[PDB]
Amino acid sequence: PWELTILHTNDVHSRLEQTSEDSSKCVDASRCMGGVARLFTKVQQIRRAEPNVLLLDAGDQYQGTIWFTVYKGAEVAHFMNALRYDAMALGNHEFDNGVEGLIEPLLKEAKFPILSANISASGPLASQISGLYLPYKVLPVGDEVVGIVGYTSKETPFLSNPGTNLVFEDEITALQPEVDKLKTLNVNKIIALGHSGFEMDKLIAQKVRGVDVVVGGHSNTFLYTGNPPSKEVPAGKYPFIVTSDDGRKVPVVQAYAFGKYLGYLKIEFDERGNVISSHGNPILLDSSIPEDPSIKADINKWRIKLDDYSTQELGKTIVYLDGSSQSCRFRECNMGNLICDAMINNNLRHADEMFWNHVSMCILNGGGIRSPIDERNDGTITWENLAAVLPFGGTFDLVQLKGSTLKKAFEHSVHRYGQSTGEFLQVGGIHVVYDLSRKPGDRVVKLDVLCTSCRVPSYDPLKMDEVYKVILPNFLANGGDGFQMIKDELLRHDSGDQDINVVSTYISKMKVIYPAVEGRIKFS
Amino acid sequence: PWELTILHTNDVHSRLEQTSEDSSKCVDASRCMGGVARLFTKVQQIRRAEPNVLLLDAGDQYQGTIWFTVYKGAEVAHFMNALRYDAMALGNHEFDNGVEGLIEPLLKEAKFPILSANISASGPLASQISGLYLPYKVLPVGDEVVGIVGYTSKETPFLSNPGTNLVFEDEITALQPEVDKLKTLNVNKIIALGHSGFEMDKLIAQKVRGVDVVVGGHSNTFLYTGNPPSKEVPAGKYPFIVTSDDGRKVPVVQAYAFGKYLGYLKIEFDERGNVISSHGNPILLDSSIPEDPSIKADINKWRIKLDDYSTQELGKTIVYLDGSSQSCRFRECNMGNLICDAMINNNLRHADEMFWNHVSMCILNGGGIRSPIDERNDGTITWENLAAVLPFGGTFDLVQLKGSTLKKAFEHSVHRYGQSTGEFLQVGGIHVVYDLSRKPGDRVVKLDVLCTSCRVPSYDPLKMDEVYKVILPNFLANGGDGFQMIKDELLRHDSGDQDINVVSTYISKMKVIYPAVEGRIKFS
Ligand SMILES: Nc1ccn([C@H]2C[C@H](O)[C@@H](COP(=O)(O)O)O2)c(=O)n1
Ligand SMILES: Nc1ccn([C@H]2C[C@H](O)[C@@H](COP(=O)(O)O)O2)c(=O)n1
Ligand SMILES: [Ca+2]
Ligand SMILES: [Ca+2]
Ligand SMILES: [Zn+2]
Ligand SMILES: [Zn+2]
Ligand SMILES: [Zn+2]
Ligand SMILES: [Zn+2]
Repeated sequence: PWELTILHTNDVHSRLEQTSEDSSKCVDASRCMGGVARLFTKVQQIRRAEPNVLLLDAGDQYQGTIWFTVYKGAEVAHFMNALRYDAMALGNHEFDNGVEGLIEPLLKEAKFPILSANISASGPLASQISGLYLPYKVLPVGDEVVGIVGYTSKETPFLSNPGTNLVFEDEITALQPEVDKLKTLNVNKIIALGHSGFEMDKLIAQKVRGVDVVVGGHSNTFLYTGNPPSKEVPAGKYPFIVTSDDGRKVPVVQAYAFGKYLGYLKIEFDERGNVISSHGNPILLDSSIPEDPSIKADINKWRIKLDDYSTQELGKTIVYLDGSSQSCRFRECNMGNLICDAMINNNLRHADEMFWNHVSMCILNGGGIRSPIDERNDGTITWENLAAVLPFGGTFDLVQLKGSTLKKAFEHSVHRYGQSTGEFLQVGGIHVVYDLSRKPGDRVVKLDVLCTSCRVPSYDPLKMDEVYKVILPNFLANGGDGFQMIKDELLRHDSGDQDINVVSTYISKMKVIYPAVEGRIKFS
Repeated sequence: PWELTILHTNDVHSRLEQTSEDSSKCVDASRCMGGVARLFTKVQQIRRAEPNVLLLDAGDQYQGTIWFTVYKGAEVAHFMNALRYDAMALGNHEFDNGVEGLIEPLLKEAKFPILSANISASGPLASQISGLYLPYKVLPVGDEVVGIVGYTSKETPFLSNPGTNLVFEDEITALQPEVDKLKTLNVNKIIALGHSGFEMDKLIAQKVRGVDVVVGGHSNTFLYTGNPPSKEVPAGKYPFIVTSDDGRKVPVVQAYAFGKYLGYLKIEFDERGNVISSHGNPILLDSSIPEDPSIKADINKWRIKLDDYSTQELGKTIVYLDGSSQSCRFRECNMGNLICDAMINNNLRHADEMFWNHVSMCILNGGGIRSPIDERNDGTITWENLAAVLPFGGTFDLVQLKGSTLKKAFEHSVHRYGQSTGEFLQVGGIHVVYDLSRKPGDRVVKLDVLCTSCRVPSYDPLKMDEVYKVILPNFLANGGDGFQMIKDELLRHDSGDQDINVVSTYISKMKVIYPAVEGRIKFS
């Protein structure tokens, strides 16, 4: 029996440095986790001990911290090269800076094959990108070979910025011919590595004949066999076993997100590339594992430009930006307005005759706003100032909510109004009126929202059964601040850019900002 | 007796081409007027016939049409050089593009002296600008000499962009020492040429001993002796005679604006530079005077880059920009909102602890809006598209209005509502509610306006006695659309940038716009 050890990461999302336990800035070293230096240590230990090792990444290295802001994927090529990744599948966020922002920093600099079988190019882009990513790669491992076939979420054109000369085909339709092609090269050991989410990964396991193992991403899925080592709650066993339509047992794995774990799966194969068995579990990269000193020092050197950048002027405010709790927890505050205006301004997508913009509405819990910004420093705003206001390392995500759900959110906003609790909502694209003299749960007396299906944006009454796209913090999408109805009733949830990045981009675009308190929220 | 003929222009405001009768785009050639080609013809005729001629400009060549937008004052140097101006005084608008935007295009390229006695520099600017403008110049004319001393409105730092290293001193205080200095050079014939307005010009005539003639600007003053040749109504005789405190008769002249007239004054001087008499009148530059073919052809060559520029993308809209009369004459329309947002965004001036911005409020008569803009041309907006919306060649000006006046304007807005008349107001920085069921004159039921003296902008009720700064079309400032109360009751009026330029600058800044109908105007 020939044994393969698959080490794998997915949705690292620019967590090049070690993080806190919930994947934000590392504050208390003794409780910090992940980062590429620690991952280096663990990979190097395993590669010392085990004969046949592949280190794979299932996409979404791009986007998530100031690393990506400053280095735009050059940090991904550099550190992935240093860790000697064996292959990577493209994810949705690898198109965030467009095709050009993928070809250069990543495709041209990676020292390992980057894979996707279901993306095809045309127009002049076809010539520019030809051969710079591949449907599959056959890799020598020990004395054997392993084929790896890649795939990328077919939703990518709605989520990111691939442009109009890339077509994203159905994953299963695209993969089958490639796997058939591998069979014809006498490749009998096949990994599907790709970035479409656990539910798609299971379908690939079931339906794509010849696939031996699926290594996936995109859904931040945590799989574990046994007691969970940290706070993530498993979505299922590791590996998750799919019974394929050809009656094989196909293991499916993922390793959460943010570089906190190193996926580790051992597969025993017989002479004909059939899986005898497979077992393993993600490894929690906690502080018991030392950060490799060399990679740490290189990280520290790369961090000099980030620190520099963090204190430069992004743009100016001519107004005090009132992020005080005494305002933002009690009434409309102009810092809430700025953040929402920035959320809506980020990622505009228009379709003639269809929508002026795909999203028009924003909500933001006042407790998420953690500082004002003073305008009397020559009006300068820096990334560091924005980090005081938004210090949690979160994202601004897009969800789809029924009107009824959002009406419940706005009742929750004021259900125990007056105690300075964090749940009071700042808004954009929404005009709400409350009457606090009404019973809790019945205080929203007017709730109008900006149309999307219109050529001229205007405000209409919220409709209980209609589904609205809303940008809001990942904190709220996950039901924080007691917004359980959002978590439980949302119909879709896509993760977006890092919170600070969204606001900094808007400020840099606008050059000079002056958000006002203008009657988005009123009390009768 | 030695006779001097002073030809003079002021406040030409970028009217390099011939104009209509009210100084807008020339449509019907047979009724077009001014422009530098026609002015060339007239100046050349007078210089053939009269021995001792100076051609002077009293400032504000900068700003007013796409000429200045594209060529940024290089068109001023070029054409003023071609006409062989003898001297020019700096006006307020010559600082519109900052000190750098004056030094280069104009100061370094003019082939005539540029004058101002009351502007002084310090810091590193003092070294950069030293000698590039002068307090005075002594010019040979025939066998004699004439001293010309310049001055510039002391209000310039509030009106334009001179920066903090220029100090603008009181005009009379500054001029006296210079005129004293000219006396000590045996210069007995002295013209004060400068840019502070007719009322200041009269005070200079009265108070600055040794000044023989004042040639002024800034107030667009039309002076005429006899029947007016066109539609401008004279503010007084030409020349206007001031009796100086030394008991001389000092003629004061101006020649309206926009290059429509050539000021022409003849002064007879005795042996000791005393004015025996003076007489003349501005010459209407109507179509009876041919445009000089050579200057016309040069104008036509310069116009190629303007036409090119006029069809380039300034930026994009993702919304239909509803400038239809059926909207903008009846209710809030998003094109009205865009224009007002652009008016407020233009010329931000902040003072810590004093005001977030000097102005927060805009009104715009719906009849001034003359086209929508369709977003389905790839969202592109061009200068040509903006010229369909704003075709009158007007400016967006700043006035100071009491609350009572503005409440009267808003009653006028709806006094005969429902007939699609042009006076209905689009707004910015104002939340108005009307109740059309009330009697005319009593229909405004709520009128809230954005504070200026505040660090966080918010809306407060309008106060009848308080004075508000409002940006609005020069059309309205002059009482158009029956807004007689604005003309009659305003406390101050400063003329700003060309209407199209203001909107194009904003669109270029924003890159992608999406103005909404959002409840700035409501009906109860
Ligand atoms: N990642 C996080 C963590 C906390 N919060 C918010 C929830 C509460 O509104 C506030 C913390 O409550 P308090 O400031 O009252 O301790 O922070 C947030 O928005 N995002
Ligand atoms: N320089 C000008 C000339 C006209 N108008 C406005 C006044 C009226 O609102 C409209 C002309 O009225 P109508 O379109 O009903 O003829 O144009 C303007 O705003 N500026
Ligand atoms: Ca196999
Ligand atoms: Ca004299
Ligand atoms: Zn991801
Ligand atoms: Zn993803
Ligand atoms: Zn002027
Ligand atoms: Zn002026």
